[PDB]
Amino acid sequence: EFRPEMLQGKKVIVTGASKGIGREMAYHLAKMGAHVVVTARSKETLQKVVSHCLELGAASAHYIAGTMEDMTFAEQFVAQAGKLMGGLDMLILNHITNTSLNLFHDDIHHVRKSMEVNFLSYVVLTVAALPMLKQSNGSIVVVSSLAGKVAYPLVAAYSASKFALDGFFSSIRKEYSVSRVNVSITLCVLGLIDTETAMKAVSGIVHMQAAPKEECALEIIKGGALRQEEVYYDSSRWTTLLIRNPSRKILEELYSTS
Amino acid sequence: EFRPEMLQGKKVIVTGASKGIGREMAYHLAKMGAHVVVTARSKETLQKVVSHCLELGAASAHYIAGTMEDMTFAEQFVAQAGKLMGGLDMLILNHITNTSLNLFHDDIHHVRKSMEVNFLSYVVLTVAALPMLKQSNGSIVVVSSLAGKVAYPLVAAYSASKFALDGFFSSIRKEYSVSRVNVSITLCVLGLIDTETAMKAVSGIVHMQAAPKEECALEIIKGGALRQEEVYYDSSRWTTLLIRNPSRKILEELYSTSY
Ligand SMILES: NC(=O)c1ccc[n+]([C@@H]2O[C@H](COP(=O)([O-])OP(=O)(O)OC[C@H]3O[C@@H](n4cnc5c(N)ncnc54)[C@H](OP(=O)(O)O)[C@@H]3O)[C@@H](O)[C@H]2O)c1
Ligand SMILES: NC(=O)c1ccc[n+]([C@@H]2O[C@H](COP(=O)([O-])OP(=O)(O)OC[C@H]3O[C@@H](n4cnc5c(N)ncnc54)[C@H](OP(=O)(O)O)[C@@H]3O)[C@@H](O)[C@H]2O)c1
Ligand SMILES: Cc1cc(C)n2ncc(C(=O)N[C@@H]3[C@@H]4C[C@@H]5C[C@H]3C[C@@](O)(C5)C4)c2n1
Ligand SMILES: Cc1cc(C)n2ncc(C(=O)N[C@@H]3[C@@H]4C[C@@H]5C[C@H]3C[C@@](O)(C5)C4)c2n1
Repeated sequence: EFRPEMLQGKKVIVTGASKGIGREMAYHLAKMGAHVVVTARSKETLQKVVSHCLELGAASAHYIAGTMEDMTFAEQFVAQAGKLMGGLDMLILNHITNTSLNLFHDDIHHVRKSMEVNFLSYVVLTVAALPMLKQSNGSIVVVSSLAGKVAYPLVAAYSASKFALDGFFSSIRKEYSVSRVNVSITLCVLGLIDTETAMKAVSGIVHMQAAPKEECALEIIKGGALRQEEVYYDSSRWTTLLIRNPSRKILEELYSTS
Repeated sequence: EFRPEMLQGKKVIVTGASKGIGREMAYHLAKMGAHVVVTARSKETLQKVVSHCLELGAASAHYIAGTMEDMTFAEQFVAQAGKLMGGLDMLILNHITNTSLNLFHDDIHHVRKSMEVNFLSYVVLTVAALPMLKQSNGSIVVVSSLAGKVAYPLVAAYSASKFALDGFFSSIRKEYSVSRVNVSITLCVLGLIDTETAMKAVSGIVHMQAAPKEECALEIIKGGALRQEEVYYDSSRWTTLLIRNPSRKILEELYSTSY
């Protein structure tokens, strides 16, 4: 049902686009047409992405560098991004603070940092984007993980932040339905992706199974365009069938009665 | 399988005990002849609880007042609590920052406050309690909600923090199994409870028939004692069957088997 024609000329923001899925998403959006603004901390890397985007045939490519640790930047960004494009119709939140597979000892600093960058930031951005997105009847795309739906050891603070996204975004989605706010909330559940970051991170655990970033990225955009509630992407059909929870849907609708 | 005899003489912390489920938990534990350390911000209210606890037959009852907004408070708390009891056999994290049913507009302050009090605090406490709990082979009891497992409008920041607890605690539970840390992590998923706070928050908004706090409270403690992963408590059997996530448990175990 998806068409690349849909995205042509649309005002898109991609966070965490200097590398990983973000970069391939910016690259995918840079085809036929689309106005794409990218953000990450890496100044030069972002400029490089910006250039290849235009070479791939993007309607307009712009970067704004900075940390999502600082919340005021996060607001400032959406404003400038919204100024460069005039409007904004799709916000793709996909950045995360650096995480390594490791046993949780006592790094409360890391739990807080994870909370700030992988969660709070997305909320701050959404709030900042909401006026602009309301008038375009746009979409918020939150990039989550299997760990955002299930418990894995060695990713406690990462899981905590990815579970918080579902908690929050799944709930404001319910609010937007009742309050009739015509803005889409697409939550993306991913398994291992063949990104360099993941590849560096994965040792002991295999590693060989990790899915292609190219397909993954396009699948996120597709879901966003099609205004889906969830996007499941994994190297396994089995994990994909197993991730879906009917019981939750039934419970959520069961209270929607009154 | 549970027995009140189990709790007799055990050193227990109950956060958010000046009222609500916390207070009934302190009250049941009191009746069971355990040592109780209670915390909340309300100085006098806590003293009141402390007294009735001893009258109910608690082995010891002590209150340490303070905000879980401030993280240094949270560490200092566990130290003194530990000092008063000598050790710690069960940590019951049950406090929350005040929440009102409301549409999420742009209160980032509230999202952050919710995150700090309902989540970060619990982690800070757990970390602070972990050395004392390790040597007693104790239990951490995290009090979550239906909204900690499912999406409801008017509770976005509340759900965000309760979903973060599952995320975090469910994961360190997996870690403790592999790393062989003999400390239990009990997550309690609750529906509406007949607490005055709830009753008020929900009186004008859609009321859905709340369950008794007395039974709820005891059910949390039971689960903790029995060292259960999850505790389900609702006014409905229907919601109780519907909350359980079999697919998740199968997927989590399906990786466990492999690694
Ligand atoms: N690949 C997988 O195995 C996997 C699995 C599940 C979910 N996902 C999700 O996929 C998304 C993309 O992950 P990835 O594999 O592409 O990882 P990646 O290569 O680590 O990309 C992370 C992005 O976030 C940026 N970033 C990091 N810290 C930041 C900060 N404080 N401020 C601003 N930007 C920051 C990075 O740029 P700078 O370093 O330039 O700041 C980069 O562009 C993430 O949301 C991740 O949770 C991936
Ligand atoms: N009842 C329900 O409908 C329901 C449903 C699902 C889950 N739950 C969970 O059940 C548990 C019990 O909640 P409840 O609603 O029954 O009790 P409640 O009356 O809302 O109790 C809140 C407790 O936390 C304390 N507290 C509030 N703000 C604080 C702060 N910033 N710092 C430190 N302590 C603070 C309060 O004392 P002060 O005001 O004296 O400081 C009080 O002792 C919570 O974890 C709640 O999430 C309840
Ligand atoms: C190991 C593993 C296995 C499976 C099946 N999944 N499914 C999703 C994830 C996931 O979210 N991975 C994250 C973790 C690990 C890597 C890659 C990525 C960013 C990072 O910082 C470093 C934290 C996952 N991890
Ligand atoms: C809307 C709704 C629907 C269902 C089915 N449930 N099931 C559990 C809760 C829940 O935990 N809500 C919280 C909120 C609102 C009240 C009650 C409780 C503590 C409080 O402080 C005050 C914040 C709930 N809410």
